[PDB]
Amino acid sequence: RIKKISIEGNIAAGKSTFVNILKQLSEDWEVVPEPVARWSNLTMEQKNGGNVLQMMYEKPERWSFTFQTYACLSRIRAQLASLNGKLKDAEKPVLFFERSVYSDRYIFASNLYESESMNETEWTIYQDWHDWMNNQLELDGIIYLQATPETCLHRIYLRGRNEEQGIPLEYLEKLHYKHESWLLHRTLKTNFDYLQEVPILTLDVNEDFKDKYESLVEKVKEFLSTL
Amino acid sequence: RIKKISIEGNIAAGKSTFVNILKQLSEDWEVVPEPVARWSNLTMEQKNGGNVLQMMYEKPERWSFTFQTYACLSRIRAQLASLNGKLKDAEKPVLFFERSVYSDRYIFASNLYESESMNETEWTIYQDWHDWMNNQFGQSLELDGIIYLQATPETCLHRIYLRGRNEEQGIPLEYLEKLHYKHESWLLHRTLKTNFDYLQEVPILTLDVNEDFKDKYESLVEKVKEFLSTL
Ligand SMILES: CCCc1sc(-c2ccc(OC)c(OCCF)c2)nc1[C@@H](C)Sc1nc(N)cc(N)n1
Ligand SMILES: CCCc1sc(-c2ccc(OC)c(OCCF)c2)nc1[C@@H](C)Sc1nc(N)cc(N)n1
Ligand SMILES: O=c1ccn([C@@H]2O[C@H](COP(=O)(O)OP(=O)(O)O)[C@@H](O)[C@H]2O)c(=O)[nH]1
Ligand SMILES: O=c1ccn([C@@H]2O[C@H](COP(=O)(O)OP(=O)(O)O)[C@@H](O)[C@H]2O)c(=O)[nH]1
Repeated sequence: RIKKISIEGNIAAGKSTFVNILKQLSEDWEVVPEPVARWSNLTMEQKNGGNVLQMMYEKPERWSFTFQTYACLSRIRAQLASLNGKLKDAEKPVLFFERSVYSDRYIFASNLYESESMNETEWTIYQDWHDWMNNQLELDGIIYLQATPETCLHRIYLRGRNEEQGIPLEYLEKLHYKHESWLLHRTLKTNFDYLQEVPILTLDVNEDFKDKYESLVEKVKEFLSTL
Repeated sequence: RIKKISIEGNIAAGKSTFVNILKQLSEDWEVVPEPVARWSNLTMEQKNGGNVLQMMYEKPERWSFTFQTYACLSRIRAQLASLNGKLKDAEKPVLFFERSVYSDRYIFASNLYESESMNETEWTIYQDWHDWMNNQFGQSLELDGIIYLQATPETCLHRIYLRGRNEEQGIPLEYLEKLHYKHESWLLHRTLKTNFDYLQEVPILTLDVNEDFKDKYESLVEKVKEFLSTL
């Protein structure tokens, strides 16, 4: 009954700006934020999330498996809980996930394996881990907030985490092409077949929508009407 | 309907041997060997296990978190596969688990932590994941019982050489004494304060297996059978 839509995009591309605006326009809409975004700050998960992230910055090749695995759990935990304990007696139910378990694996984990930050056994253990848990949160559509690396880079400054001032354009750039293929070009191979058929919607967020978000919202309601 | 009984011991207790002995004595009686033993011998799980098992040996403070999470994840899946594809239509089906999710954590992973092969953050993550893989997926796995095969750490080392796996040949001693200690701390004194409420209610057949039992096991099985009727 509840619709499940993933908001997807690059770092600082506006996913969080979009979801904060969407939550407020309808009684019947709620968002599940990125737990990785909360770790950039505190309870068990917050400290654990705190440390693993920082360790990742110093030495990705040592910490990527651990962080990719714990990120995904934290997200799966956090989404499941919204289903089974929210949008409780609203009429036209929609949940907006900030990124997904397909992001975790097929953008993020993948990229780390391609940067040799995960060795083969870690990558293959992570996929088996990910494959088995899944078929036991499944999406009704995906919204792609599409931005260039340059836009994202500035935005990283705008909010001003220091580790991202660090984050370089070449890192943005490869995260950027991994989105086009799954989502825009539609040709990244994946182990979850229905996501070749999952309805997708793409929005340009280069322009500052902070004070001009009706054109985007209109396309979102439009999008939801066909599902 | 299928009762689940964990065989817990230290390394080279004779578990594999004994579960294998029990398994031939009844058609109501099936076994789930431990994923790790299998790796210590193929599938994508073996291929992964042999690799991470081999690295675990080679640099344990890099690979302990990885190893533990995969070994436990893999146990759950075997115990599920068995507890779906075995023993329907048995009048009194019994499933004997070669080790359990609880030895994965409170004995091996805990030990790896305490021996500094995992930092706090890894051990806190593991523990979080553990509660959660078990809650979400591992509900059908609560144990009706545990059979503790208790041998002395020395009996155990004596036993390690005979099995004679190349990789295992260099396993130290003081390890065993720490494991036994946790195995005794866990399965005799019950000082170990599990987070799993129901482990305090599950009874424990403690069996002394310091005497060789491979051709002379009838009293061992008799004890199981009376324990089994008490469940
Ligand atoms: C955003 C802050 C968390 C970090 S830190 C990080 C990173 C840090 C330092 C790095 O090199 C020294 C690095 O690249 C190593 C090889 F590229 C990645 N990537 C990331 C994410 C892009 S990985 C990630 N995985 C997820 N599953 C989810 C998510 N939101 N982010
Ligand atoms: C015997 C093959 C599996 C291995 S390899 C291993 C190990 C080997 C060498 C080590 O130091 C060089 C080592 O570090 C011990 C530090 F306390 C562990 N421990 C073990 C187990 C005791 S860890 C384990 N955890 C499980 N959950 C299951 C299982 N069968 N084994
Ligand atoms: O239309 C926008 C979208 C974002 N931002 C700013 O860009 C930064 C990063 O955006 P966000 O936190 O949404 O990034 P994401 O959630 O995509 O990582 C934040 O400081 C926002 O306030 C902005 O000024 N205008
Ligand atoms: O009563 C016994 C118990 C064990 N063993 C031998 O000791 C080693 C330990 O066996 P096992 O692999 O069954 O122990 P586990 O590690 O599975 O607890 C094996 O070579 C067995 O053949 C034996 O000869 N008599």
